[PDB]
Amino acid sequence: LYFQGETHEFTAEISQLMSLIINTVYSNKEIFLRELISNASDALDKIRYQALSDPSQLESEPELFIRIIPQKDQKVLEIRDSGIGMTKADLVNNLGTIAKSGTKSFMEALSAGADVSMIGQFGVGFYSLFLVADHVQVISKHNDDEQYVWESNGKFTVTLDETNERLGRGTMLRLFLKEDQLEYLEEKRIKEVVKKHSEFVAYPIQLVVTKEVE
Ligand SMILES: COc1ccc(CO/N=C2/C=C/C=C\[C@H]3O[C@@H]3C[C@@H](C)OC(=O)c3c(O)cc(O)cc3C2)cc1
Repeated sequence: LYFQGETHEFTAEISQLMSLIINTVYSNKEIFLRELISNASDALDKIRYQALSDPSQLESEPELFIRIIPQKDQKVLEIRDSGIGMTKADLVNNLGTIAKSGTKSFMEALSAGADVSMIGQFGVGFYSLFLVADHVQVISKHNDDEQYVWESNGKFTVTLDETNERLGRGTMLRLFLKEDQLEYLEEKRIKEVVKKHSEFVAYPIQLVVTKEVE
């Protein structure tokens, strides 16, 4: 169903090319944020749905939200949602994996100069993160599993989370931004991008800003 079956061994070189392709094809780099919000919206839909039959699934994190937390000190942009979350197996599948179907369609679409604006539907959207970031940490907690951290920059690694604060449920993406892409820690820019590709989202998109007072 996906490239290299599922397993990812001695294939760091591929991540560079996909990153190089996506960095060359997508000159408007703000679309990484649109894909994050779209991923988070889908995650919230799934837990809301399965909470209709079994409302006890919402007790881990009662509220359903998307939250963007720019960390100016650490040069990190954090995007958290309270969706269904990801087990260890789910993290390995969704993160860093390529689908032969999507890539073949993506590559072929590039050949004919066809509309590739919607990156998510080629199963390749993961590497849009590397448009703005040099490293990525994914913290996730699924009701049926413990909290795990997936991170790469590349070598993939899923580590049991024994340090970060506890998420009730859901996923947090920590983006270590490139030195030229720090514009995405600023409030104005974030609202600009969110306002663009977020009209149709049914969940609140919250922005946490720390400003000094005069
Ligand atoms: C910035 O661009 C990209 C980042 C990562 C990827 C590859 O990970 N793909 C994802 C798929 C999301 C689509 C539907 C989901 O409801 C299912 C729950 C679970 C499977 O998904 C998530 O928890 C989740 C999230 O809450 C939040 C996320 O940001 C991602 C993801 C994980 C692709 C693009």
